[PDB]
Amino acid sequence: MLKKKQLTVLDLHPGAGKTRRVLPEIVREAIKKRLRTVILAPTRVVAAEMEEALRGLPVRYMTTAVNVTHSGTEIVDLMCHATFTSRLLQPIRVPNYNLNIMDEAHFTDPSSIAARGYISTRVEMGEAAAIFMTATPPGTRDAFPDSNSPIMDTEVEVPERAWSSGFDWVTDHSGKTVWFVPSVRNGNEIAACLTKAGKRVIQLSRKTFETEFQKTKNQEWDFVITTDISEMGANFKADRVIDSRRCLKPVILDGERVILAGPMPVTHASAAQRRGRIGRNPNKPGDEYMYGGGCAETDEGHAHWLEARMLLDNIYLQDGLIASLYRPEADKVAAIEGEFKLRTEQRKTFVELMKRGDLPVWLAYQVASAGITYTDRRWCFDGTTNNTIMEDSVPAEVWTKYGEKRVLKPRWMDARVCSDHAALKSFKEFAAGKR
Ligand SMILES: Fc1ccccc1CNc1cn[nH]c1
Repeated sequence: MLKKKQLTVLDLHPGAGKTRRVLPEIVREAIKKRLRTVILAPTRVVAAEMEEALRGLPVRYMTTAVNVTHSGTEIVDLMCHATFTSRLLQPIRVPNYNLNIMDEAHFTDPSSIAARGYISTRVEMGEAAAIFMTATPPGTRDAFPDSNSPIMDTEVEVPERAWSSGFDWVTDHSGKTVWFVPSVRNGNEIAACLTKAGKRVIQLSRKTFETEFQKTKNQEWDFVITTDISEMGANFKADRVIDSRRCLKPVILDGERVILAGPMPVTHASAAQRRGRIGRNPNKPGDEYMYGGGCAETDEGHAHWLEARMLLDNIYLQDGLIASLYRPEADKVAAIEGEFKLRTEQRKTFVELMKRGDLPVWLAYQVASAGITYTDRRWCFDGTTNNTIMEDSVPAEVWTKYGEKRVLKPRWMDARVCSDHAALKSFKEFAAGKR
């Protein structure tokens, strides 16, 4: 695996021991060969599990998710996918890693896709080696891969709203269920219906994942209601998955706005990862996977792959050269390499809008490419009437930094800034000049 110009896809089935068995063996061999190595975890939760699995090896944990004193001598760095891409974008020195290991390498967040593009380009140039660890590599067509124990697969109508009758199988279960929903708002409604029926429900999504995931360990629960974030190495002691087989797809319409299309079918890779939360214990056969629709390759035209090009266009590789997307996922976007390359000052603005601003890549790009400075929030108020953001069916309102009450009406409308109450609260604070 460790020879220059090699990219290895470590595609053992879910729970085959890629993280707990194979990764420490790879790391021991890398230190032996004096290979400067990076290990990319999808989430802080996974970074912490890796620290436990690599305990006793010289690894620098570039995450506050791990409280450990470093020797100062480590040639192996461990950080989140997003942290890798973030450091490449910033005027911060990132070493030339000889070996690039990405765990949960199916992750379709823009920063993960960009990290794969950068790494796979370095390998294709003959500059480095890489290992992508995932049961479900890009373009996989198998929603039903092997497992540690036999799984009971059942195609069944799954509720996507509160229900009063007709789904007794859902609540009649006495074990623990992980239930994949397409959105936070859809999970809230299902969670409330289960709570009313006497169930203990934990809800997970991207913004709450680190905090809430700990509850699955510290308290008893009947259901976990989760978005697609639990596809990225989240482990549960569960015996059933309920899978809507539905997701939302961000779509850029007419180059001018982002909508959240769907819900629509998940990819085969997503379905396999959702299913792969169970069947993990060889001593407990007959875990259940109930699934409520088909799969389709909905990553085609999905805004994350265009956002990944925006990130890679703004990352230095070699003189004018720009990293390509990893070949198997490179057709998911119709884009010109370099089309999103910003001049130094607009790139700095782009970075700050993502990092401090917490804006979606697409929206950060529109603002930075328009020549707007990070603190200039006039654009949050001067859009067309149909860009009005609504809150409880009235136009949303904030007090500007000038102390004026104004309707939130952004010049560029990205549905992700108001997809739930927490998102819209964050965007209101942004529009108000509070960060
Ligand atoms: F009530 C005010 C007086 C002066 C400036 C602003 C406000 C409103 N609150 C706010 C919005 N952004 N930052 C602060």
